Amino acid sequence: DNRPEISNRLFRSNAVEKEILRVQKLLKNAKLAWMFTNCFPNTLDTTVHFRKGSDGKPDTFVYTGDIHAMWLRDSGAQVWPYVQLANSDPELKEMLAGVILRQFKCINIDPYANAFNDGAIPDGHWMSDLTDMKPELHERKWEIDSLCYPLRLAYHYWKTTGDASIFNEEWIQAITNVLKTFKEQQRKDGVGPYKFQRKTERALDTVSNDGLGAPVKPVGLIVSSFRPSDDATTLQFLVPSNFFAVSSLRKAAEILEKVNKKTALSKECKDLAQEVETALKKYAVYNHPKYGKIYAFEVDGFGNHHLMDDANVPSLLAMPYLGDVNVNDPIYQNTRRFVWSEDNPYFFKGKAGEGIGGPHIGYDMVWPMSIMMKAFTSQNDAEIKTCIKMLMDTDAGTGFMHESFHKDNPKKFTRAWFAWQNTLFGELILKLVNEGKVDLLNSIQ
Amino acid sequence: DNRPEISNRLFRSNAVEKEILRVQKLLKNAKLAWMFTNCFPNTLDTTVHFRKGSDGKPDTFVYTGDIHAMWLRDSGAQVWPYVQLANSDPELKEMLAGVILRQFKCINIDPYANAFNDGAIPDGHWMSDLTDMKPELHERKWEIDSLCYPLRLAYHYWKTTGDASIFNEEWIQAITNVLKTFKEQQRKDGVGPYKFQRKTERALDTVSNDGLGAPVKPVGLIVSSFRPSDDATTLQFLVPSNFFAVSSLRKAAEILEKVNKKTALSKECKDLAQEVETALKKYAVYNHPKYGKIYAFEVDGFGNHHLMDDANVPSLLAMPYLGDVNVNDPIYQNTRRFVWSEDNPYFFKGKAGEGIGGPHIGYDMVWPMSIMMKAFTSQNDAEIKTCIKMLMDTDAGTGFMHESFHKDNPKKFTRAWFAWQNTLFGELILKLVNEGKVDLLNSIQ
Repeated sequence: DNRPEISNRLFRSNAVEKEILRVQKLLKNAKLAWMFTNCFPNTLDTTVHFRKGSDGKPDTFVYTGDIHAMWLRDSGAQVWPYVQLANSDPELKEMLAGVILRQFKCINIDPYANAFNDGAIPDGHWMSDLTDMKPELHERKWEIDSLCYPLRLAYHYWKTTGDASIFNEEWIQAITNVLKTFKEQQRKDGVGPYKFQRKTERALDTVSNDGLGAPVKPVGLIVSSFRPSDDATTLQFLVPSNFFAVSSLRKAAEILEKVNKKTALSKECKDLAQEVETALKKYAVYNHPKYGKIYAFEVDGFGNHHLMDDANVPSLLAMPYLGDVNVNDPIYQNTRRFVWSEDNPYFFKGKAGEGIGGPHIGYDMVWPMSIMMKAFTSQNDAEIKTCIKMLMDTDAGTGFMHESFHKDNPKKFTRAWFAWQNTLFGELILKLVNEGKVDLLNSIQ
Repeated sequence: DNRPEISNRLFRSNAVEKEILRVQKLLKNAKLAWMFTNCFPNTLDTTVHFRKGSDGKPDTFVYTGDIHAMWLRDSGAQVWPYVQLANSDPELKEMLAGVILRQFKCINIDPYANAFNDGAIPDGHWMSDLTDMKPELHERKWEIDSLCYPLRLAYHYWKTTGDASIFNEEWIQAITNVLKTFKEQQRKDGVGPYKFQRKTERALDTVSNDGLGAPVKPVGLIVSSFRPSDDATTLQFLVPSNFFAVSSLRKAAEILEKVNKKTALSKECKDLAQEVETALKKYAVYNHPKYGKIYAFEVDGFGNHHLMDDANVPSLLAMPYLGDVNVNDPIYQNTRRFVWSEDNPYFFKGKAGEGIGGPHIGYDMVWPMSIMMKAFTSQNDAEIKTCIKMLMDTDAGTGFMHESFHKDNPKKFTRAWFAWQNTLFGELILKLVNEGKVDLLNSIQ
């Protein structure tokens, strides 16, 4: 396999190793078993720094891979599929708790920031951004989903393990920050305190209108300055992220009620979730002449819509994966047909495969994430099989998941070492195995 | 008045001076007569460098004013209102021929460029832009309207004066270049030869997707990478510019047939104009739930629309002014209600005035150009009066037209010296006088 040598692996989990052995024995396709082995543990192998803080509480720093900082998004997804093993592995469990606690610490340092350093560093590369940068931050691109992924992870950890110890005063500070930030970004009474520009040739790495972005009408939705691709939004009410905020606020509300016994703060979360949900139903649905009612990718509240999808989760395609809409919501099913078609400007189809990319890497570059999400949200084995086959056929022989690959030639690719994507691939294969679809995977020749 | 001292004025026209005295003696409102005197001749006073070329032919270089280079657009507009005087003033007429011939020379240097130097400036400010630069260019932002404005000026010059001497072999080369460039930018067979990025904090001064912009589907419309604001397009089929291309190609078709006797090249212009017109009819009309059928500001050919307007002409509001749609086109009339409303993200209304701006200067900055265009396309004297009074009341006492002013405070403004806008003001007042509406202007206290 392509895992690091054992002495070079950063974090070892007995339960992860045992699960790798179990899947290896069930899978008859050698390439698939190998890819699983490379990818499922890649986070633990290459990105995880577990320790105890000054207070004796667990603390885990998680790098993205070939970008050396911790994203709230990537870290929340990178350890996600390990939660289901935590009850059998105390060391794994405490590492997970450490991730969540480190995420809350990040939110409290700056709830607008997407990417964090492990303490202060000097001469950070993005210190020159025209925004309120600090040495503790790697980057300060405001992305709604940065605040959702930790809530998601914390809720699943708590439900799985029963361990409420993570919901301490730093949690209360973090959810209080999440509420403040989301409300600022509804922009009801003014543009808010967040502004961003950067001197760059990359148009989506800076923000129009002196760092405020295109105007929005403050109908109750939350502005996301940037997408989970880290690209600026076009119309600033980013729809899949708003849907993720609704779910995440409701999870926070349940924690605050049942664990913290803070019913006022719980209600603040539920009320905001409801406001956003009501506004999404009113403003985010577009009567498409070909596909019927679909969800727009972005809106501005004035009546504009942006009909497309980007591979990064939260995306329109992946909403049932995160649990933000039902997979059988008829509007979602119409949307799924739309995003996976040449009516979507960021859908590409070529000699080697097809799928969704976006403006991050640009034309003709398909993201394995989109194909994985197509599989995650599929209700048909034949569709799932085409997805897994394509993921296997587009790795350029590396045994790993990439950011993107060229539609006509998977040897042209980006990000060799992208731990979130490796985690997702392991998660997908493990899901299929656990759902009784081993025979389906073994039919891949 | 605020004109330069006589000995500092760059170009003198007898006919212009006579019209100023005419208007001064007719107008009872002293501030309006003073504004006309400041504004109407501003281009001649401050931006026109007329000479005889080595070859005998007139040549006129026209600076924008407080930005020091020649735009195809600005130069085309700056001298526009003088054409009506050309039959009375040989020196003015020759100067106007020289603008046109200089414009054709510019187009032949680079038909993608918006802005030109008077000769070569190898260390020019923008020579570092990530595009194919030449020292003769000030800036190389691809704007469809750059190629339209010279065609419009030449046609009006020819129709007014009868002088076809401007339609020489440099003209043939220029129109050939226009056709070639427009067709490249339909992107039927690939993305074309034009790409642009710039390292800048200003998001709309560089272009997404590695300098290609957001994908379009090649339905027959022409891509404009930038708008007449010099801001990058969002969806790249810029609708008012496409409508302007239709009219301009049809003017070029007439000239080529009647003057040059080139029936094939004439037909190529007619056929392209028709292709674009048919595509506009099929793709640029949006069924707005409030306003009815309207014209989108931009489309991508996939089914996306961008519902807004920007002050800069060509704009949706200004289409009847340029002659690209009839003022009583019902879809235009719906569009006009839409663009001058708070449903347009770039319409602003405050304590001092109201009107359309754009992302160039950003939030709450109204451009006098929009108010002027509302008056140019008005069919009601009361509306015209309100616009003239607003122009007078929002000059911050300078006696000149600005780029933009704050909706609550005209003393906060941009571009003190903007010759295009000054010319346009003088054009507007002279139009109203020549239409017999001086009593309307005299009713302003």
